[PDB]
Amino acid sequence: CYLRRFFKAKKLIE
Amino acid sequence: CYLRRFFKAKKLIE
Amino acid sequence: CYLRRFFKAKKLIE
Amino acid sequence: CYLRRFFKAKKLIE
Repeated sequence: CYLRRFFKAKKLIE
Repeated sequence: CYLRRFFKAKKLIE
Repeated sequence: CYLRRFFKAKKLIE
Repeated sequence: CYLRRFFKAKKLIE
């Protein structure tokens, strides 16, 4: 339930 | 003006 | 450089 | 599992 949070920022730099 | 949005996911897994 | 991080959660519940 | 995401914006303006 945190990926959405850790990823939401990842997609911004991937 | 974005690191905050990106790092915000870093502190979540550091 | 933060409103983005404030109104973002807003639209999600407005 | 989103409140944390929605609220995280709340404490930022309360």
